[PDB]
Amino acid sequence: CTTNNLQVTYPAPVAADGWEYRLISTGLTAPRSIVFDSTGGLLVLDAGVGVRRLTLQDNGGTCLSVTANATLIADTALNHGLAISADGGTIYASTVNDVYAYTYNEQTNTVDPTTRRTVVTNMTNTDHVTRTLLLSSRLPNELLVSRGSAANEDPQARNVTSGHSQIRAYDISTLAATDPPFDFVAGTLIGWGLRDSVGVGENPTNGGIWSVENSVDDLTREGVDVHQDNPGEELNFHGILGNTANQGGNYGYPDCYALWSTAGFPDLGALEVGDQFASDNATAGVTDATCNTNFVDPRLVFQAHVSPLDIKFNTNGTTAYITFHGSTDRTTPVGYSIVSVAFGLNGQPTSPMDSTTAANNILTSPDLTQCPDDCFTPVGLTFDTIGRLFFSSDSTGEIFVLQQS
Ligand SMILES: *[C@@H]1O[C@H](CO)[C@@H](O)[C@H](O)[C@H]1NC(C)=O
Ligand SMILES: *[C@@H]1O[C@H](CO)[C@@H](O)[C@H](O)[C@H]1NC(C)=O
Ligand SMILES: [Ca+2]
Ligand SMILES: [Ca+2]
Repeated sequence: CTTNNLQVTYPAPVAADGWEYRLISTGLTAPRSIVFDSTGGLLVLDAGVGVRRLTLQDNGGTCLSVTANATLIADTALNHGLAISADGGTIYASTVNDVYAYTYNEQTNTVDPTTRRTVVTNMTNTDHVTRTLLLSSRLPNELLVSRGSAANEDPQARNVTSGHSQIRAYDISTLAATDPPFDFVAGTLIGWGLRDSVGVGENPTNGGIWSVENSVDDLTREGVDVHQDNPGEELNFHGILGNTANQGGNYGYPDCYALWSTAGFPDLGALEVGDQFASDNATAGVTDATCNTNFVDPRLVFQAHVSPLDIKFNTNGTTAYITFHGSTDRTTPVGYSIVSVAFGLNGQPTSPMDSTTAANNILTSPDLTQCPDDCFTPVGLTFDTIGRLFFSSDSTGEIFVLQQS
């Protein structure tokens, strides 16, 4: 079954009925985004090291072993994002300021450092420093890049030209060898008002673009501290690449936040779960009505502070898997899990926007009071060619495989 028998060092994750998993790699520095190359190797963005390639021996199901590891790219500035071209010959990886493209030699499984070129630049800011990369499947030359806020409440997120808290799309086919990288704000605007939407994914049913949001910390409502269960994390819809419908809007940060818990909420009015409301620190003139009329509400909301970091859809588009990295801004911890959300034939969640039960648990921490110290912190997801799910846990240095049994 496996060459080595890696065991977790904390109360082990609990698999929902029908699911099984196995720990397949340990001792990584800080694994973030992951993706398979064309030769069946697993590329890992190990933050603070670079891009590592894990050689896997596959005996079927969860019976996988790492037999070797190689550092393809050594660059301590790479901190999260990673993508590979459809043809398998170009690796993309980002620092806080730039998105780099490297030529990957699939024959030798090596990257010549001198082939590196910058494709997007000027992304640097403090606080939220990850630059998530997604290459479209439907439009394989379209690269999306996510960029969060410079503070918990960043005023410059009100200025679209600042580049803060937004998702941009770049046609990489239009980029000559001679010409320089795009400026971050030169890309197509997928959305702004997105505090730190680290997770971005493409639904194969119709090509819909989806993002998951890490919402504001230490929320007050009419001065009252309501942060324990507000605001909700969010699933945001950005329409479809190569069209403008439902795309480019302002998702509300930092003037509007989405409602998770209605109990004890000051001035609830006619607000429902999922509706956005004005922040106590909203710019002068913004009210709850402004949030309803001028800003884009989330398609779904999730328990406050779960901190989602990735969203990946299955081949069918019937299910999206999301990593909940775990709370730091709540008294009892929440998250520390992998959940699924069901999607219908029109490419939308089957749950309504006021659902509090749309996230279905797949892998959960047995005892949330032990998190984060004794729990996994899921970050990146990726599917192999046969539908098995692989995910990283950055805090624990692990890679796991997950499948139905
Ligand atoms: C990056 O930003 C600087 C300062 O605004 C700008 O002058 C420079 O041209 C930008 N780089 C690119 C390639 O746009
Ligand atoms: C609003 O700003 C105040 C003062 O900076 C802060 O204490 C409070 O947490 C903020 N409320 C939010 C983020 O909802
Ligand atoms: Ca948060
Ligand atoms: Ca929002």
